Amino acid sequence: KFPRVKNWELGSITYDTLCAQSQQDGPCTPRRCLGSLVLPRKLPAEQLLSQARDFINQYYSSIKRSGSQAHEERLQEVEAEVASTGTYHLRESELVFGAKQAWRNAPRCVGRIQWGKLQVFDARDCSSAQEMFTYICNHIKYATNRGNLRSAITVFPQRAPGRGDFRIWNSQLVRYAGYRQQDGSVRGDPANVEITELCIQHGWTPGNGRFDVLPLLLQAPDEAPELFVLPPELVLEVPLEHPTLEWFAALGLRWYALPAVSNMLLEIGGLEFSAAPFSGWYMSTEIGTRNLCDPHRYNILEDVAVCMDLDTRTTSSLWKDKAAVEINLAVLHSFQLAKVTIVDHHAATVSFMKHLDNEQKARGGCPADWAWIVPPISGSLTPVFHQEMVNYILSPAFRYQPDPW
Amino acid sequence: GPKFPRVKNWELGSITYDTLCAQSQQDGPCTPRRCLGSLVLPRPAEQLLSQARDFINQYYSSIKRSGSQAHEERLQEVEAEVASTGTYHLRESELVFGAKQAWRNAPRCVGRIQWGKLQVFDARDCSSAQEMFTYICNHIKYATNRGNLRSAITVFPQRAPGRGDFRIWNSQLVRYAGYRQQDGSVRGDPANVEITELCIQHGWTPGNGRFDVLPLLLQAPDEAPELFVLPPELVLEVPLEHPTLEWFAALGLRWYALPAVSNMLLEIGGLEFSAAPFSGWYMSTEIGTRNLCDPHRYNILEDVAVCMDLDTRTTSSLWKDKAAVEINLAVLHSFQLAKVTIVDHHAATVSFMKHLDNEQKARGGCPADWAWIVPPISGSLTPVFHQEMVNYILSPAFRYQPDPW
Ligand code: HEM
Ligand code: HEM
Ligand SMILES: Cc1cc(N)nc(CCc2cc(C#N)cc(CCc3cc(C)cc(N)n3)c2)c1
Ligand SMILES: Cc1cc(N)nc(CCc2cc(C#N)cc(CCc3cc(C)cc(N)n3)c2)c1
Ligand SMILES: C[C@H](O)[C@H](O)[C@H]1CNc2nc(N)[nH]c(=O)c2N1
Ligand SMILES: C[C@H](O)[C@H](O)[C@H]1CNc2nc(N)[nH]c(=O)c2N1
Ligand SMILES: [Zn+2]
Repeated sequence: KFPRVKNWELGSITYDTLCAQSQQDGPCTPRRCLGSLVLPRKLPAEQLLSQARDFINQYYSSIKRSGSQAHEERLQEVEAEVASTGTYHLRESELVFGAKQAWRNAPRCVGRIQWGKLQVFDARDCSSAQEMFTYICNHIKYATNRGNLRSAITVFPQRAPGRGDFRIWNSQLVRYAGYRQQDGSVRGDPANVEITELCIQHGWTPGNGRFDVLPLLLQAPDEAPELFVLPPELVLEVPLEHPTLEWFAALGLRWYALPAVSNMLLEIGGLEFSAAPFSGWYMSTEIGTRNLCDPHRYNILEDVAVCMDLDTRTTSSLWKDKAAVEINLAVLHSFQLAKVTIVDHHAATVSFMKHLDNEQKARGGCPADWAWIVPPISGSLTPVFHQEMVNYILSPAFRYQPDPW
Repeated sequence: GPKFPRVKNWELGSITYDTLCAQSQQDGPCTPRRCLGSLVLPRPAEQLLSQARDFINQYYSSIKRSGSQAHEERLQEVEAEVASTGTYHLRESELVFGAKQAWRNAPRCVGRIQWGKLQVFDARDCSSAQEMFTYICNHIKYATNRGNLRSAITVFPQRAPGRGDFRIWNSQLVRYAGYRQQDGSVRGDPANVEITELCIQHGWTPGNGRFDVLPLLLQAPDEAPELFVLPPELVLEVPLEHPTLEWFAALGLRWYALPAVSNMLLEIGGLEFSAAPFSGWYMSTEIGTRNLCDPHRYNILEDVAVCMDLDTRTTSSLWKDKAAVEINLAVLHSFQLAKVTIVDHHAATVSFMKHLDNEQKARGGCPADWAWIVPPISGSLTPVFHQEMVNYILSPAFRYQPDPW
């Protein structure tokens, strides 16, 4: 039942007992493992009531008050509310606890050592796209903090039986436009072609740069989404230069400070928050490796290799591997110079190892998706490569949800 | 959609469905409730007949004679043989097919584009440990072929009803000694401390270098294992140097040419071949990244970085990343110089994508273990990182088996 989990570098073993608490099926079966798939194929009062209770039980236990008067009364409130209305509402403190727990539970997140330090903005009294914009701006300002980045989440109104969802259409709060050219290519970020086109269509005046910050498309229930331009002074950006390579700065490369996911659903106690954007700070491989070097992203390896005068003719010269290292170094150097928070993949994975150990003591296990935890360069050079990991779904949870269009 | 796993490549945006996984008869370690794909080792006449019938059906399909008199007579011959004796025997071309099929089925091997090109040495007549030695030496000579390496496998007699197994105690045909020092460190390869100490226990006179080739501990049915030293002239080795860093040759690093796994079980139609070593050629990251840079192996990252004058006191200089690239380049360069076959991780993973496409057409899928297929440096720089993979067990197969001691 309970899996033995081994670290191969140190030869140590733990047993994951926490997985017995999963109530939600992942994609694998005994016949075949599907653990490497990015998305699940997937994309009543009795059932809401029991997730509700389980979460309230979670919360009172967290404040050591299991079984107290306050606990029993709270379970009664929840039961009374569901029975009469088919739904219920969380108290602010309960929400706060749920958001941290959803982060704690996120198997794909290597930054979870930070999970206890999360500023939570209650935006549940939001009634318009306009109000959503104000809240999003205050989040960005708080989170950014002149480069001294602070983790945060802002929670818009939950989904309801009657009506359309509150949604942020953009996948992140800051995204660069991707412009489909005649010549079939893309100018800017190819990942954001579809969102750039939705923006233009809803009336945005596009640019023609490689790094034009997109406007937000915000949707109040059952209304057309609305367009809002982020004030340039709120979007902190970092020009990329290299400590020793003078020509690198010439490339004109840059990236934003704030990684803020905005298309994911936050589930707490059976309740669903379809708009609940959250941010921390970047690990440098996200920018240096994936965003700049993925062949379907900015795909800049070749340009850099040529600048370094490397032998591009053959894979055996490891030109790809050499240019990648310098691009990652440029990202770290630049963020450090500009006094904006960043973590390298060695420091991050070492702290994830400490987190694994903390969670083993605290909860008897830690859900983790090895393919997402291990960095996209220098995998086996980090300690997580050598760590077996068990993957499963615990609730509170961040989930993927359909695109609104 | 089809009710088979949908599989996506996130670089090209292309989709396939794995229908091959339907043929899987053995459960792996995952369940709906938790994924265990990252674990290295996760965990009767009627049963034999049924595996035998299935393998014979595979054989006759492969020669396009499924349904024929020859097919049903072979079936008849197999069940008669199990009826009277409890076991059965494969024809020669049946063994050749099954050996190739087991390589083809190996989810952890990125080298599978070559699967059709395997020299199968039949050693099912072997009857002593001395003869095992002769066969093994012939394998190495043929496979090594003065540096122009050729894939091969040698098959020794299968497990018999209450008769002892043929076993090769060593994990590979070529391994360096690991000597546990009286200060607690290890000289040589720490992976091989146990087998080194079994070797000495059985009367081997040990050396004291970092790169002493171990002797072979060969076990014939019901006999204690016997010890055989490989004649040095049969063990091709490559001294490591760097194309531009002149001091790298002074490190006195080296590696052997021939990777030959010798502790795996080859299972075909229920029959179990406990000694059946097989060899290919190396992918460079196995040597330059894992074998040399793993903390629990040669661990040379720090030494190399010091020679390169890197800042080894801060993670954010990427000192580990820069040293690893250079050690990897040195492995490729030294092998090329010495005319000994090797393949870099770019060329290997590209060829594996081609293999994925061939197998989609030929069998409707390909079992693949993402954590093992993705190379341990430059992960997302290779096309396999962006390819979803389905993992399941098909037979014939190579399986792990308990250590003989
Ligand atoms: C504090 C600094 C943080 C760091 C360095 C960090 C690090 C990372 C990294 C490297 C990834 C993989 C991302 C990718 O490949 O695109 C990730 C994923 C993720 N993180 Fe974090 N994280 C941080 C904070 C947070 C916070 C505050 C939350 C939510 C409260 C969070 C929840 C998640 C989730 C749900 C994923 C999976 C995203 C997806 O499926 O697309 N993380 N994290
Ligand atoms: C032709 C050149 C070949 C290349 C480049 C190659 C490449 C590799 C690599 C890089 C691995 C992972 C090794 C590790 O991380 O320790 C591997 C594993 C494996 N390969 Fe190959 N391979 C080749 C030929 C073969 C052959 C000839 C066979 C058997 C007939 C084979 C069967 C296997 C098996 C069973 C594994 C998994 C072994 C384990 O779990 O330890 N491969 N291969
Ligand atoms: C808080 C935080 C901090 C930090 N340092 N990094 C992150 C991860 C960022 C991330 C952004 C996007 C986007 N857009 C997609 C991903 C995953 C890729 C993806 C791709 C697709 C197609 C859908 C989907 N839901 N996700 C990750 C978050
Ligand atoms: C034919 C061929 C070609 C090629 N390029 N590479 C290989 C496989 C390499 C490999 C070797 C060993 C060993 N010894 C162990 C492994 C597995 C790692 C391992 C390590 C330990 C300690 C235990 C265990 N069960 N498994 C892999 C084969
Ligand atoms: C197909 C494969 O699962 C996919 O490329 C994953 C691999 N690992 C990852 N890991 C992280 N952190 N982020 C990613 O986007 C991915 N992509
Ligand atoms: C814990 C993890 O499964 C383990 O370190 C795996 C990861 N991927 C690997 N991939 C290959 N090719 N070889 C290995 O030994 C490993 N080790
Ligand atoms: Zn799985």
